[PDB]
Amino acid sequence: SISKDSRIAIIGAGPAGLAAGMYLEQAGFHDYTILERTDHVGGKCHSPNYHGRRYEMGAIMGVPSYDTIQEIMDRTGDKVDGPKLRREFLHEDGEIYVPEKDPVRGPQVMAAVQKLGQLLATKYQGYDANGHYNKVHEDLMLPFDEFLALNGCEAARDLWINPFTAFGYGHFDNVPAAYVLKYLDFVTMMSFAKGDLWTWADGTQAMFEHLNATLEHPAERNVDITRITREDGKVHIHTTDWDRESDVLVLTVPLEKFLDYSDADDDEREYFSKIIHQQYMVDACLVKEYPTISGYVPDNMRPERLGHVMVYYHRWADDPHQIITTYLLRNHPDYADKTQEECRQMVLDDMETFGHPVEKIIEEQTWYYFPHVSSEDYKAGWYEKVEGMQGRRNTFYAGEIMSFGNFDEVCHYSKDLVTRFFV
Ligand SMILES: Cc1cc2nc3c(=O)[nH]c(=O)nc-3n(C[C@H](O)[C@H](O)[C@H](O)COP(=O)(O)OP(=O)(O)OC[C@H]3O[C@@H](n4cnc5c(N)ncnc54)[C@H](O)[C@@H]3O)c2cc1C
Ligand code: NA
Ligand code: NA
Repeated sequence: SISKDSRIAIIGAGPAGLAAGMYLEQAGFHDYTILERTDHVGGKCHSPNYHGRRYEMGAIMGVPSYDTIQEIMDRTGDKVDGPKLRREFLHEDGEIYVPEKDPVRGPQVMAAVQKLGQLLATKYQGYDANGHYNKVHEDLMLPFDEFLALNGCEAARDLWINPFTAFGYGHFDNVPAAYVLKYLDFVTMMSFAKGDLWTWADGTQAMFEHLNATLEHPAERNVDITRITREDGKVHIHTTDWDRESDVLVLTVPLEKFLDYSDADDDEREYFSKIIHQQYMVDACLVKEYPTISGYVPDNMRPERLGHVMVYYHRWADDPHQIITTYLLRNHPDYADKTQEECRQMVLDDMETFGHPVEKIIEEQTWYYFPHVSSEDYKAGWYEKVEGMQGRRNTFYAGEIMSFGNFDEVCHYSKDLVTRFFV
């Protein structure tokens, strides 16, 4: 419903921004500009170099159901060519164990997982749609454990938790079911269970670097946007080097932060102020005693264990002097934030306990991760409001908050945005 001569400003050159550009271009919208704050593209798909190979400070993997990412690879020529993923399970004291062989718990999990699968296919059909503009069943608005409890499927959490909480998405005691099941829909959960997982030799960042290259208008980098105002039916953007006018604004950046440099209206302030995010910290480590496999720590995914390492990534199996990244969470609604100080010490103390002591941390990042809203705010209609606001003063809303904090979900949402409002 937008004219092709519309000047479109895309904020953010992560997967969501780059995809917005790709799919606008492909629909015949050629006057777009992507504005990126940093000197690089890919956002949280971030793959730096060390000793001739790239490691992952962010996203690592996908599943075969990453249809939109497949479309992106078709465009760039990239292939799923990374090292195969495999894992073991550790207790908080470093003891290796196999949860699948628990005689009492094992059959409980498998019963719940099967019952849930059947409920998802029928009672909750539609749960798995990208975005939240299609209003989900009320049960899905509850925290994941409450959702499970209502259906007698509590034991399902043992399977679902490992690719969720450890991957920094937070805890089932509070994170609403709708987020969990849009990412870990039954097919995706199964793909994780089987280990049918994509990785990239040159990192997840590589294909978005290449996507950028294939664009008619690659991202403008190092753009320090100080002001956006939206009067007279136009979008005026002010940076450090220039101020310029566009017709349409497309946001793939943190929307609560956008409040601080925009003429945000009453609804934007009110609703974007409700956004909560995860403080997810990655440390890239040189280790003595190199693992021979990646490790998960369900024990350390309990809220009572916030700040502890929940998982570590074994990437290059052939070189014991390569990077092993560790993952912990710094926040939870029921607790005060953990300091970077105390969490870094837990990285040292946890890895030594696991038998993989750290010689060096060469890089650390706490990421702005998984923007979402509370079960109450979800129930109160958050996305009915925000999706209802779409196109208001030529501003459109996208990125992680409108879908989910994964790179297929955001790209798929960007694709559909063009379908929903532009064509
Ligand atoms: C440790 C880790 C593990 C992950 N694991 C997976 C996984 O297994 N599978 C998966 O699918 N995803 C995974 N992800 C999530 C995935 O990387 C993100 O969901 C994805 O990058 C989202 O893309 P986005 O563009 O929507 O936001 P982002 O990736 O955060 O990119 C946003 C962009 O906007 C820019 N920006 C922000 N503010 C401004 C400003 N005001 N002005 C201009 N530009 C701005 C940023 O610099 C950035 O480039 C992981 C991420 C991390 C950190
Ligand atoms: Na299992
Ligand atoms: Na999905």
